[PDB]
Amino acid sequence: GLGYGSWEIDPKDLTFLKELGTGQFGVVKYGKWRGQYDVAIKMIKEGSMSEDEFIEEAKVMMNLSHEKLVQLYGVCTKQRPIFIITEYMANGCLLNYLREMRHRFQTQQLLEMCKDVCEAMEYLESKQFLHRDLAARNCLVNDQGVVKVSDFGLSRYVLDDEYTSSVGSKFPVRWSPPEVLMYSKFSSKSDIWAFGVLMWEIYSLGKMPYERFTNSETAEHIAQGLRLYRPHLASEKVYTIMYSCWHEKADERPTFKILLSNILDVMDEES
Ligand SMILES: Cc1c(NC(=O)c2ccc(C(C)(C)C)cc2)cccc1-c1ccnc2nc(-c3ccc(C(=O)N4CCOCC4)cc3)[nH]c12
Repeated sequence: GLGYGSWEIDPKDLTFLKELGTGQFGVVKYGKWRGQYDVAIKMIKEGSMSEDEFIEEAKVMMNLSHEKLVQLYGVCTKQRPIFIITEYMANGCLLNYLREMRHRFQTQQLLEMCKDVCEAMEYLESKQFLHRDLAARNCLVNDQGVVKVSDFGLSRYVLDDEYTSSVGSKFPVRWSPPEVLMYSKFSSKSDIWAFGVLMWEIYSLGKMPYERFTNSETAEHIAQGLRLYRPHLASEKVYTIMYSCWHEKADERPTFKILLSNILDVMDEES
């Protein structure tokens, strides 16, 4: 309507129904858009986001459409707090989902979660778009058990120093390759490394990577060429795929297109 761009949702079209929790930008609620369509609504806490830079990027992010990406539907900018409207995922974050032992997951289900994530990441890679914080905590699960990648690229707009500094308390040390920890060298290959750690989280049913180490000790371990080792539920072929993501040389790490082909081959082998 009048006074609203293509990236703009009228907050009057929202019905707030339940609190979902709190993320880096504050409270997130479940609601309906125009009384019918399920949405998740991020209420952006004041001082948490580089809002003007995000709004300029929101336009591009809304065009990132893939069935395995948690869709950005629009933004509510003509206010304070600003809202980010996204697809709603009924089963919540993947990390908590993995930790629920009631699911009694089969390894074929765990491989399907890896494939869902890999398809989303191949799509982002095809658009030269980095996630920047790929991990099980940044994946969500829908009512059909499909895993989708969430909040891709939003790390760029976080104003929190503890999250942005590589030695910060909230920085994703355990999902970072040596070149990020040593030189701040971010690339498609740092998303590849993080994907390998995510496959390890899936096959480990949500254990924390390097669980007996601090972040400082993890950075040292990785720098010395040491790695996570095989989760009990991962076959040798699955372990070979996640391990390939951790090559010390970033240029020797696979692309998401190659990882997708490896995962499909293993699904065919372990059918
Ligand atoms: C995504 C999300 C965030 N994170 C963030 O905004 C956020 C922002 C920034 C970042 C960077 C920048 C660091 C990368 C990361 C992250 C925070 C809160 C809710 C949701 C959320 C969105 C979309 N859909 C969602 N669905 C949930 C849900 C929750 C609980 C149950 C629940 O209560 N259950 C009970 C029974 O067991 C499991 C489900 C069911 C469903 N939650 C959702």
